[PDB]
Amino acid sequence: QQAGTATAENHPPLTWQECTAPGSCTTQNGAVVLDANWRWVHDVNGYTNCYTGNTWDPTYCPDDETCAQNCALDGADYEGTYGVTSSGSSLKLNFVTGSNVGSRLYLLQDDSTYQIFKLLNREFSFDVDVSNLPCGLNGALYFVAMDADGGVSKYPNNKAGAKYGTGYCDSQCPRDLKFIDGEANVEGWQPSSNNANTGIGDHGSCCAEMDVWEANSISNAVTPHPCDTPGQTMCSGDDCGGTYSNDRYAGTCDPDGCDFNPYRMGNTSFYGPGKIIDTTKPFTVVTQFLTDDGTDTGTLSEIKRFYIQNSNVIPQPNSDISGVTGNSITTEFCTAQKQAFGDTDDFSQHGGLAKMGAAMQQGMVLVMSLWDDYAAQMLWLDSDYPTDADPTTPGIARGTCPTDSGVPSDVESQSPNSYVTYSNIKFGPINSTFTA
Ligand SMILES: *[C@@H]1O[C@H](CO)[C@@H](O[C@@H]2O[C@H](CO)[C@@H](O[C@@H]3O[C@H](CO)[C@@H](O)[C@H](O[C@H]4O[C@H](CO)[C@@H](O)[C@H](O)[C@@H]4O)[C@@H]3O)[C@H](O)[C@H]2NC(C)=O)[C@H](O)[C@H]1NC(C)=O
Ligand SMILES: *[C@@H]1O[C@H](CO)[C@@H](O[C@@H]2O[C@H](CO)[C@@H](O)[C@H](O)[C@H]2NC(C)=O)[C@H](O)[C@H]1NC(C)=O
Ligand SMILES: OC[C@H]1O[C@@H](O[C@H]2[C@H](O)[C@@H](O)[C@H](O)O[C@@H]2CO)[C@H](O)[C@@H](O)[C@@H]1O
Repeated sequence: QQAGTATAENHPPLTWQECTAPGSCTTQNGAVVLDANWRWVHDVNGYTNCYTGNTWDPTYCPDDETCAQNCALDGADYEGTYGVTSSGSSLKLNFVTGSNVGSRLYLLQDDSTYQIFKLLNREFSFDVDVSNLPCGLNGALYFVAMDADGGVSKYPNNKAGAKYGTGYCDSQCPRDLKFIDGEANVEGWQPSSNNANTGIGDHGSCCAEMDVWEANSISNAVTPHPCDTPGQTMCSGDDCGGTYSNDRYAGTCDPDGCDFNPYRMGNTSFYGPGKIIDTTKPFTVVTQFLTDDGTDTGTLSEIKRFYIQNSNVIPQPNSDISGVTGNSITTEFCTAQKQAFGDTDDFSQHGGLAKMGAAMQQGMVLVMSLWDDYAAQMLWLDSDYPTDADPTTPGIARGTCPTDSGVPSDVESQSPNSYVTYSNIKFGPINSTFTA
């Protein structure tokens, strides 16, 4: 894709902190950029649509390569069009703004380069306000093994780059992306039957994904997802796997992950409105990526979680599922959880924590987003899923929401002013970001 010129691009600023020891942090002057897929795609000459609703113009885009040459990703009016604002260390993402739904943003090191985090033997903390996230919404903060430059050095017809939010990948091998690897996705494009703005093409973009935070005011999950190749790679067709291929298990990434949602793990009192972590008020989420020998070059062995609210430091609750022990993600936990829930162990099939850790060693990009779910209504996060199962069977119940909740047309109509706000990002050695 070309770099658009109809609307100017300026990346909202966002501060965050690097910590060297508890209480000892310094400020980084970051910025964020909107993902390419939210942008208007305009022909470079006439400033007319290359993509309208969910179909492509056949003159500008007769094939994938020609489309990338003829079409540009426009700049973004972050607040006015996308409902994205920032102030200090805070980033607020609104749900519905005009015809726009949600957003996905990346943290930048500079105007052409995503910030790369090396998570092994480190800790990441942030504050979040999920009080205005009802059933069906997901404010997600997570890491993916994107290229720092958004693909530009590999793909000459990507002239837009990280400056325009190119290069996304995740463990779903997303095929909804209009541009992957310097080519459009017009060949094989199939408009979504239930989303006027989206479709699915033949190409998908795979990479490992560390879902630090997928949450609303009802439930949260922390979930690593390994891929056979840790970093970004293109897939084609059904063999992409992931949620929007015919068979989610046909590809090279684990679409399910090894998840810890305290409600799903048998403690419904822990997280939610008025609960031990009270989602009606902001709180701090700390995540630690421990290695087997406690050094930077060890193998990822354990992912731990702490919350801080009202200055009280609260560990993740223990699993209360028979057969599944502890409050952290480890190989043993993950093997046991899949067995107890009767879920296929795709996590182990794609290399588990060893392959997640390899992706972490490659470096990962921070993503902050807000979305609703045109495949499964977020029921996997906050309801009983699948909806035909007995909610008392271990693994089925994930939150309090009814099984008819989360339909996009309902939540976009009923909760347009919902939002998520992320703030006070801190990163550093284990125990450096909070009072351990
Ligand atoms: C859902 O998960 C939450 C979070 O883990 C869990 O709440 C925790 O419950 C335990 C047990 O009630 C609490 O631990 C006790 O806390 C009191 C007050 O601080 C202490 O006095 C207790 O100390 C005694 O017992 C300890 C062993 O448990 C001994 O080591 C100690 O020497 C004392 O004899 C004990 O630590 C804990 O504080 C809460 N945590 C929070 C944040 O509320 C809850 O039970 C889970 N709910 C369900 C339904 O499963
Ligand atoms: C990070 O801080 C934690 C909490 O103070 C340390 O873990 C405690 O370590 C002691 C000594 O082994 C144990 O007796 C406690 O049971 C631990 N508590 C918890 C909550 O795990 C931990 O060692 C620190 N990590 C590093 C690398 O310094
Ligand atoms: O595709 C929706 C959602 O699935 C999540 O995995 C589910 C899985 O679909 C379900 O079969 C299993 O029982 O539970 C897991 C965990 O909720 C996956 O984690 C999400 O990334 C994905 O968006």
